[PDB]
Amino acid sequence: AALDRGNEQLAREALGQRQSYQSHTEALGKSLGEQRALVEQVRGQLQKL
Amino acid sequence: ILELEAERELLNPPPSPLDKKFEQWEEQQAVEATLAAMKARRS
Amino acid sequence: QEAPEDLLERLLGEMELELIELRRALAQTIATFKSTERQRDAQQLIAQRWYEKAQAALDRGNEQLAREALGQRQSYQSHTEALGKSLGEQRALVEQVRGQLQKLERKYLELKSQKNLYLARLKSAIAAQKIEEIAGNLDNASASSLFERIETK
Amino acid sequence: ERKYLELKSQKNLYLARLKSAIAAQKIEEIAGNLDNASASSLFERIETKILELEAERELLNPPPSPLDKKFEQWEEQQAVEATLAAMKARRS
Ligand SMILES: Nc1ncnc2c1ncn2[C@@H]1O[C@H](COP(=O)(O)OP(=O)(O)O)[C@@H](O)[C@H]1O
Ligand SMILES: Nc1ncnc2c1ncn2[C@@H]1O[C@H](COP(=O)(O)OP(=O)(O)O)[C@@H](O)[C@H]1O
Repeated sequence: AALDRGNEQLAREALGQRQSYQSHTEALGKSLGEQRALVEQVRGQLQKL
Repeated sequence: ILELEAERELLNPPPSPLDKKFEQWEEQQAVEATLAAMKARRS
Repeated sequence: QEAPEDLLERLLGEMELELIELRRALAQTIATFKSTERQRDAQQLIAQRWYEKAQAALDRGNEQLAREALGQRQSYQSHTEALGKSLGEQRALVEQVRGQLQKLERKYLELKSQKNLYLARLKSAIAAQKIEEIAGNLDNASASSLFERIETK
Repeated sequence: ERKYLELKSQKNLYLARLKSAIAAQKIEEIAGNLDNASASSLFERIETKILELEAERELLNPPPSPLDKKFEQWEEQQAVEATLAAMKARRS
């Protein structure tokens, strides 16, 4: 709804603004894929001992 | 100060200009795809 | 001459100290390179001021002052050109040196990727050879074997 | 004074090129080319050191003759066959 008045310029700034946050979200998303599987393996060790 | 600036740079080289040139190339469609789709999302 | 296996570890550790020192020395050189570049720009700024200063210097009609200002800058113009060329040779040279360092670092770790392996094969043989002196073959019945030297005792 | 600093603007550079070569030349004595197979390379000087002990320990306790190994397999031939042959006759 930013440019509903016809000010298409504001749209690029908002979209350019989010790409900074989009990169961060993807960075954490992948980082939480590796750690999720690793600890579960560790939990097996404790239950074994 | 300048010594430490380059010394830290060698220990972890920065990305090549091609990487930055392509990184902007990839970002070009990211905004355009959203911006182009934005016109097609409300029309 | 000492034990060759000890030589490798001592020699390899010495090189690693040398390599990092090369990293430091290059860092200082690339800094002065930067400092000289900045110093070059400052000089032309003053000469730029004199030339701009000379533009309005004679607006009253005193053309004489113009020559002094222009004659003044030529001293700075010569210096700027002297540094400009001097920074053309050095700029390309160090970049070649940087290639050497990147080459050694990549190859250096390859040697260390193997040194631990050779130290293992060596000690397996040494310990194994140590066996033949204490027991060897039970039927040896020779002096070398420790048991036989005890059996006769 | 003007000229003095010019020399110091370069001295740090030459000290860098010098140490790159010296360290690089130090490489050819430890590893060089893996196929060198020469005394100079440290690895080869270590590679033979192991091989020496291999044969030296062999002479001090000679290995079994090929006939012994040939017969040792001959004896093992019936050990499995006698059990394997008997296995068919143990369940039939
Ligand atoms: N099957 C065997 N293998 C090795 N040595 C044997 C065997 N049977 C008897 N011997 C005797 O054991 C000795 C082993 O020699 P060794 O102890 O190596 O000599 P040294 O005392 O110089 O070390 C030989 O002199 C040999 O006569
Ligand atoms: N591709 C190769 N490059 C260099 N040396 C090789 C190569 N292939 C085999 N060699 C052998 O490695 C040796 C390297 O010589 P080098 O170790 O420099 O002699 P030195 O022991 O006097 O230093 C040569 O004698 C050569 O026979």
